[PDB]
Amino acid sequence: SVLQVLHIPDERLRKVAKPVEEVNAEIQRIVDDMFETMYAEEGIGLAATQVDIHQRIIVIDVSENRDERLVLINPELLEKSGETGIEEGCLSIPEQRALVPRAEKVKIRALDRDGKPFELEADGLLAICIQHEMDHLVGKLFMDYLSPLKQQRIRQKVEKLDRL
Ligand SMILES: [Zn+2]
Repeated sequence: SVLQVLHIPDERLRKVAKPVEEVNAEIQRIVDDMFETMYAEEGIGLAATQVDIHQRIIVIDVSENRDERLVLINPELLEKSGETGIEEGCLSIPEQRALVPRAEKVKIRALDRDGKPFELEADGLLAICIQHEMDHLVGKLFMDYLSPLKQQRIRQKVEKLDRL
Protein backbone atom coordinates (compact mmCIF):
# COMPACT_ATOMS: atom_id res chain seq x y z
CA SER A 1 0.00 0.00 0.00
CA VAL A 2 1.19 3.53 -0.84
CA LEU A 3 1.12 5.70 2.29
CA GLN A 4 0.77 9.48 2.52
CA VAL A 5 4.05 11.39 2.93
CA LEU A 6 3.97 14.34 5.31
CA HIS A 7 5.12 17.72 3.95
CA ILE A 8 6.36 20.75 5.80
CA PRO A 9 5.04 22.54 7.63
CA ASP A 10 3.93 19.64 9.83
CA GLU A 11 4.95 19.21 13.45
CA ARG A 12 4.68 15.43 13.11
CA LEU A 13 7.90 15.58 11.09
CA ARG A 14 9.69 16.89 14.21
CA LYS A 15 8.77 13.94 16.41
CA VAL A 16 11.42 11.62 17.85
CA ALA A 17 10.86 8.01 16.78
CA LYS A 18 10.79 5.27 19.34
CA PRO A 19 12.92 2.14 18.85
CA VAL A 20 11.07 -0.87 17.30
CA GLU A 21 10.33 -3.40 20.06
CA GLU A 22 10.29 -6.49 17.89
CA VAL A 23 10.44 -7.06 14.16
CA ASN A 24 7.18 -8.90 13.60
CA ALA A 25 4.74 -9.15 10.72
CA GLU A 26 3.33 -5.72 11.50
CA ILE A 27 6.81 -4.14 11.23
CA GLN A 28 7.46 -6.07 7.98
CA ARG A 29 4.17 -4.76 6.58
CA ILE A 30 5.31 -1.16 7.38
CA VAL A 31 8.65 -1.80 5.74
CA ASP A 32 7.00 -3.12 2.59
CA ASP A 33 4.47 -0.26 2.48
CA MET A 34 7.38 2.20 2.94
CA PHE A 35 9.25 0.72 -0.02
CA GLU A 36 6.10 0.87 -2.16
CA THR A 37 5.64 4.47 -1.18
CA MET A 38 9.32 5.37 -1.71
CA TYR A 39 9.34 3.94 -5.24
CA ALA A 40 5.95 5.43 -6.14
CA GLU A 41 7.22 8.83 -5.04
CA GLU A 42 10.46 8.25 -6.94
CA GLY A 43 12.72 8.58 -3.89
CA ILE A 44 15.96 6.89 -2.74
CA GLY A 45 15.13 6.84 0.97
CA LEU A 46 12.16 7.13 3.32
CA ALA A 47 11.98 7.30 7.14
CA ALA A 48 8.89 6.06 9.03
CA THR A 49 8.45 9.52 10.64
CA GLN A 50 7.70 10.81 7.13
CA VAL A 51 4.63 8.56 6.88
CA ASP A 52 3.48 9.44 10.41
CA ILE A 53 4.82 6.15 11.86
CA HIS A 54 7.02 7.11 14.82
CA GLN A 55 9.31 4.17 15.05
CA ARG A 56 12.97 3.76 14.00
CA ILE A 57 12.39 2.30 10.57
CA ILE A 58 14.13 3.43 7.36
CA VAL A 59 13.97 1.99 3.82
CA ILE A 60 16.59 2.90 1.21
CA ASP A 61 17.42 2.06 -2.42
CA VAL A 62 20.16 4.17 -4.07
CA SER A 63 20.84 1.59 -6.87
CA GLU A 64 20.74 2.31 -10.55
CA ASN A 65 18.49 -0.71 -11.23
CA ARG A 66 16.15 0.00 -8.30
CA ASP A 67 16.60 -3.52 -6.99
CA GLU A 68 18.86 -3.09 -3.94
CA ARG A 69 16.57 -2.91 -0.94
CA LEU A 70 18.20 -1.74 2.26
CA VAL A 71 16.25 -1.80 5.54
CA LEU A 72 17.55 0.00 8.68
CA ILE A 73 15.50 -0.82 11.81
CA ASN A 74 16.88 0.80 15.02
CA PRO A 75 20.04 1.98 13.28
CA GLU A 76 23.05 3.08 15.31
CA LEU A 77 25.97 5.14 14.02
CA LEU A 78 29.18 3.31 14.99
CA GLU A 79 31.85 5.40 13.18
CA LYS A 80 32.05 8.23 10.67
CA SER A 81 34.80 10.10 8.86
CA GLY A 82 35.41 12.92 6.40
CA GLU A 83 33.03 15.54 5.07
CA THR A 84 31.11 15.92 1.87
CA GLY A 85 27.85 17.30 0.54
CA ILE A 86 25.57 17.18 -2.49
CA GLU A 87 22.34 19.05 -3.16
CA GLU A 88 19.87 16.84 -1.35
CA GLY A 89 16.16 16.59 -1.89
CA CYS A 90 13.44 15.23 0.42
CA LEU A 91 9.96 13.91 -0.23
CA SER A 92 8.72 15.95 2.74
CA ILE A 93 10.16 19.20 1.24
CA PRO A 94 8.89 18.84 -2.37
CA GLU A 95 10.98 20.14 -5.27
CA GLN A 96 13.49 21.90 -3.00
CA ARG A 97 17.19 20.95 -2.94
CA ALA A 98 20.17 22.24 -1.02
CA LEU A 99 23.79 21.35 -0.20
CA VAL A 100 24.18 20.09 3.36
CA PRO A 101 27.39 19.10 5.21
CA ARG A 102 27.56 15.30 5.80
CA ALA A 103 30.18 12.77 6.87
CA GLU A 104 31.75 11.15 3.78
CA LYS A 105 31.78 7.63 5.28
CA VAL A 106 29.65 6.07 8.00
CA LYS A 107 29.52 2.67 9.63
CA ILE A 108 26.18 1.64 11.10
CA ARG A 109 24.59 -1.32 12.78
CA ALA A 110 20.80 -2.07 12.50
CA LEU A 111 18.24 -4.87 12.22
CA ASP A 112 17.10 -6.01 8.78
CA ARG A 113 13.61 -6.92 7.59
CA ASP A 114 13.94 -10.34 9.29
CA GLY A 115 15.03 -8.63 12.57
CA LYS A 116 18.63 -9.90 12.00
CA PRO A 117 21.44 -7.58 13.15
CA PHE A 118 23.91 -6.47 10.53
CA GLU A 119 26.69 -3.95 10.06
CA LEU A 120 27.19 -1.77 7.00
CA GLU A 121 30.12 0.51 6.01
CA ALA A 122 28.85 3.10 3.51
CA ASP A 123 30.39 5.92 1.49
CA GLY A 124 29.32 8.14 -1.38
CA LEU A 125 25.60 8.66 -2.06
CA LEU A 126 24.55 5.78 0.24
CA ALA A 127 26.43 7.37 3.28
CA ILE A 128 24.70 10.65 2.58
CA CYS A 129 21.27 9.05 2.26
CA ILE A 130 21.74 7.05 5.44
CA GLN A 131 22.52 10.28 7.37
CA HIS A 132 19.58 12.11 5.89
CA GLU A 133 17.19 9.31 6.83
CA MET A 134 18.60 8.89 10.32
CA ASP A 135 18.07 12.59 10.86
CA HIS A 136 14.37 12.16 10.08
CA LEU A 137 14.03 9.68 13.00
CA VAL A 138 15.11 12.40 15.47
CA GLY A 139 12.88 15.04 13.87
CA LYS A 140 15.63 16.76 11.89
CA LEU A 141 15.24 17.93 8.25
CA PHE A 142 17.97 18.87 5.82
CA MET A 143 16.82 22.48 5.80
CA ASP A 144 17.88 22.63 9.43
CA TYR A 145 21.54 22.90 8.35
CA LEU A 146 20.66 26.05 6.31
CA SER A 147 20.44 29.63 7.44
CA PRO A 148 17.13 30.81 8.95
CA LEU A 149 16.56 32.95 5.85
CA LYS A 150 16.96 30.06 3.47
CA GLN A 151 14.62 27.88 5.55
CA GLN A 152 12.00 30.67 5.30
CA ARG A 153 12.24 30.65 1.49
CA ILE A 154 12.04 26.87 1.39
CA ARG A 155 8.85 26.83 3.52
CA GLN A 156 7.27 29.54 1.36
CA LYS A 157 8.03 27.67 -1.84
CA VAL A 158 6.69 24.34 -0.48
CA GLU A 159 3.51 25.90 0.91
CA LYS A 160 2.85 27.59 -2.41
CA LEU A 161 3.60 24.32 -4.20
CA ASP A 162 1.06 22.38 -2.11
CA ARG A 163 -1.58 25.04 -2.81
CA LEU A 164 -1.47 24.06 -6.49
ZN1 LIG B 1 13.92 13.35 3.65
